[PDB]
Amino acid sequence: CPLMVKVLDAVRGSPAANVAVKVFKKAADGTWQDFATGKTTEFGEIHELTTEEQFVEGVYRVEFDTSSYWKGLGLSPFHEYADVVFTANDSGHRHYTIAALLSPFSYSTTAVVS
Amino acid sequence: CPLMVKVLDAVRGSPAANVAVKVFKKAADGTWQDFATGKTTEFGEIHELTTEEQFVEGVYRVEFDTSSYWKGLGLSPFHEYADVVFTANDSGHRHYTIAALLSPFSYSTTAVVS
Repeated sequence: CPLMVKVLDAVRGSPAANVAVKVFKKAADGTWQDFATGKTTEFGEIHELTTEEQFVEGVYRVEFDTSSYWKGLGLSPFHEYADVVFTANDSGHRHYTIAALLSPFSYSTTAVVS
Repeated sequence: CPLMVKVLDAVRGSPAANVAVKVFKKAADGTWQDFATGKTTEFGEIHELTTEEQFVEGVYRVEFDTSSYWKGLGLSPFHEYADVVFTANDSGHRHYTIAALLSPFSYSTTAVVS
């Protein structure tokens, strides 16, 4: 797919499964329209988030909603999560991989553009 | 102050100066109301963002943002900006320090609560 995610759990040392990922597109109204959405598989990946034809030039926001991801461990009482906002295909057509690393208090998102 | 920022430049290896920081508070309407704002100093810090009395129990969203911050090294542009959304004081009162580490394609944000 043009837009892929790869989430890692730093506390368990393994891909993060079931972490909800939400994507948005900034409409010309300066407003964030809902775009895609899924939940990581046992490999911290989401398959078929969007299509090459659906993912067009635009500002996107990838939110790693982890509010309760560490609920069973009794770890993050401050309910942390993060966003990444990049400009997708302001020069041809490409592929993006938003690689994230999760910890109760720290978030790490790297975009591998290719 | 109750809410402090500490921005580091991973490509230059020094505190990040002049990176815009925008804070938001989630109103009961589920909407983000502008809260505070500034630009990091030569120490990657913002002084007197908000006051102990102004920073109340609520959901905040800190957004770091840059403007051709890497222009000078001759690297590649990639409009990327990140957000952190934590829930403040859901018991008592505290001091938060949102430490961020910038790179052209990667963002690390760590919240030190104390």
